[PDB]
Amino acid sequence: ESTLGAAAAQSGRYFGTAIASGRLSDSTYTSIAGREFNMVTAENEMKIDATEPQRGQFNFSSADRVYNWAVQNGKQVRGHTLAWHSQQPGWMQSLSGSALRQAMIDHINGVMAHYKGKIVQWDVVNEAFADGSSGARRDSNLQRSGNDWIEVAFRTARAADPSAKLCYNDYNVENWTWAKTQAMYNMVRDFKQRGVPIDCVGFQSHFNSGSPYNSNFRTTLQNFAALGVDVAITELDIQGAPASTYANVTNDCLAVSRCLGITVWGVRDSDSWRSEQTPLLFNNDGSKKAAYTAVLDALNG
Ligand SMILES: O=C1NCC[C@@H](O[C@@H]2OC[C@@H](O)[C@H](O)[C@H]2O)[C@@H]1O
Ligand SMILES: O=C1NCC[C@@H](O[C@@H]2OC[C@@H](O)[C@H](O)[C@H]2O)[C@@H]1O
Ligand code: NA
Ligand code: NA
Ligand code: NA
Ligand code: NA
Repeated sequence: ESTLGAAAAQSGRYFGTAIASGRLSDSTYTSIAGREFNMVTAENEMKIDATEPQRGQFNFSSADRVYNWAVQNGKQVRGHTLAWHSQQPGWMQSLSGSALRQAMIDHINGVMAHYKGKIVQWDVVNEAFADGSSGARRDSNLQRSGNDWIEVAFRTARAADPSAKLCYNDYNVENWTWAKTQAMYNMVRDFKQRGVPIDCVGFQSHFNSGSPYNSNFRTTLQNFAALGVDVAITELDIQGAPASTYANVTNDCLAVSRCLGITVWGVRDSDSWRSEQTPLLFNNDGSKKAAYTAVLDALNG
């Protein structure tokens, strides 16, 4: 096939991107994204601040612009993200303890009701582990509400939309030897043992010199899959966009039956949150980079 999404689809997978609503008037952006991807994540518009800017007052305007663009252009949508320490609205940042717990639950219920049956995967919880050697949970208001915050978020989500695949998403969790990876593995294993609903694990895959790709990503994906979850590459970008690494990541997904697909975290390098690292598949002018060809070729076998 001649496009990433179509090539991925031949093996039953998707190839997705992050979409920014403010760029949907950019003809280069929309045409390349429309052509190349069959899955969309809202880059920012489905986060907690954007969707619930004041407590109890939902605003789906920008989120729905992304969702509607996706469906109009033949893409599925991954929902990102329901419970996260980052990009909380101020009113949520000020909450703690049981009041925060209630607000977390309320937020999940309200957002998922709006999208019930329409979103294939939700990143229910994002970025709960700390970086480094400890494997500890990240310090946040959510974590300070209790270790059970994650499980409660998942149970809430399962009740709100039984059709959605419920994903835990994180970064620095791709290298099988890292403590953070093992902390996430232990948690998912615990959840499955105890019957906490979790259907999928998302590997953000922000690869760079400090957090480099390792061939053992395949091992990580296999080992999580063996716990009885699907796996997905959710926010892929690679410092310098080397073709070799991009092919390696693609082939790791293709080698794992429960790897649903790959999303890259933007379209052109200039669209990236980390543009200075030129980490995506298209040039600033929309042309294909060497890494594009490497990914397409890998998807095509
Ligand atoms: O052990 C580590 N040493 C250096 C890199 C660091 O990972 C970084 O964590 C912050 C993220 O924003 C970066 O993308 C990531 O590389 C890692 O924990
Ligand atoms: O899950 C995530 N982790 C890191 C990238 C983040 O997306 C970025 O969030 C900050 C915004 O300023 C950027 O536009 C966005 O790319 C993602 O949600
Ligand atoms: Na094709
Ligand atoms: Na086409
Ligand atoms: Na190619
Ligand atoms: Na080939």
